[PDB]
Amino acid sequence: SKLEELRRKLQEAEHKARELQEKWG
Amino acid sequence: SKLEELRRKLQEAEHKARELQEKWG
Amino acid sequence: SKLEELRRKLQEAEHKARELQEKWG
Amino acid sequence: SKLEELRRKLQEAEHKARELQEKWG
Repeated sequence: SKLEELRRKLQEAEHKARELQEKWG
Repeated sequence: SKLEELRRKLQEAEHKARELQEKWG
Repeated sequence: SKLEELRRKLQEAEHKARELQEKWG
Repeated sequence: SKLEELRRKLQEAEHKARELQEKWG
């Protein structure tokens, strides 16, 4: 469970990085 | 706040990693 | 370029977390 | 070691995100 939660938070962070790059890359 | 949201999610992931270390070392 | 480097670091961490979960599964 | 490596990658990504946030300030 905890590792699954870690991976979900990390995927959400990567999605925000993708969105940052869409706007500012 | 995209970058702020990214950092918040990343902190949450790191906290889950520390919770795993509390159990498994 | 620093936005790509940040995204790719998060992706590297995703790789490590997936591999850890594969060993746990 | 593998959990410590994962936690380290997350800390490295936070270091990059903080650096980005400081430049964007």
